[PDB]
Amino acid sequence: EVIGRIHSFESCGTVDGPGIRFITFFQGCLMRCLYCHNRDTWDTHGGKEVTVKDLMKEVVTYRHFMNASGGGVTASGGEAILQAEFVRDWFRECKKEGIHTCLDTNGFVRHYDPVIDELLEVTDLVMLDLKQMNDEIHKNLVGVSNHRTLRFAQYLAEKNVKVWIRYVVVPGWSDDDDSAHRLGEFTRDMGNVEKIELLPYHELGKHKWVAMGEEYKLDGVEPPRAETMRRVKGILEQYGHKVMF
Ligand SMILES: C[S@@+](CC[C@H](N)C(=O)[O-])C[C@H]1O[C@@H](n2cnc3c(N)ncnc32)[C@H](O)[C@@H]1O
Ligand code: SF4
Ligand SMILES: [Cl-]
Ligand SMILES: [K+]
Ligand SMILES: [K+]
Repeated sequence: EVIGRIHSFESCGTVDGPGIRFITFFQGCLMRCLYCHNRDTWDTHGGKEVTVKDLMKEVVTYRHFMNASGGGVTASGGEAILQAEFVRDWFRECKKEGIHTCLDTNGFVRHYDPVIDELLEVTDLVMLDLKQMNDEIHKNLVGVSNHRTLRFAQYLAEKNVKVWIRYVVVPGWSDDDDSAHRLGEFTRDMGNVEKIELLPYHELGKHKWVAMGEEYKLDGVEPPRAETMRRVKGILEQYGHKVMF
């Protein structure tokens, strides 16, 4: 049995529609986003050990609120794809229960072993972050190059996996016109992308950096103005996808 390492899990209403999402926050991430609102999910050796059986006992207590009309499970974190074998196993069991599955990922896939395709076969929706198309900025914002994530986005397109692209809009970092055009260009031909969703930067989770004795590097940065969200949305819309925030 594969052992999973989790930060926590929670049931919460879906953003829209009926039903609930049971979200497991996986422990461990290898990106370093300056904005991360879950800074305590980074350590790969932390969290709580769980089995798929353990986690399904929690999931099924919400069965009546997860249906085709809305609701399901989400693998988030942290970075769930670092535990691809466990998430594959979990989603396989969710499918046996008829539950919709969603992978919330940074796409930082460094090895293409068989487990990736197996996980995707039992994933109904991938919410992929594309954090910055400009790799010079991406390296300063996230600590790593965007190359692997971009290749994974192309892989998902090749496999026709249903995808929502998520773009966190941070003043001074990801609110500029050029970066928005680059994102529009890159995703234009990906017919598997149902929508691009802009997430406005928020300062929530600062306290988690302070607990760890680490400075929060976006002190003083405010959320983007509505005008900025509308401008980025308009730029992206020129490339043909549905765009929302
Ligand atoms: C905590 S991440 C976990 C999943 C995966 N590691 C990722 O980054 O996509 C879930 C979502 O929250 C976003 N997010 C993280 N910190 C944020 C912040 N300060 N403001 C707005 N969105 C943020 C991420 O970019 C991502 O879309
Ligand atoms: S990739 Fe996701 S969990 Fe990891 S540091 Fe960035 S926002 Fe946080
Ligand atoms: Cl990672
Ligand atoms: K934060
Ligand atoms: K994501």
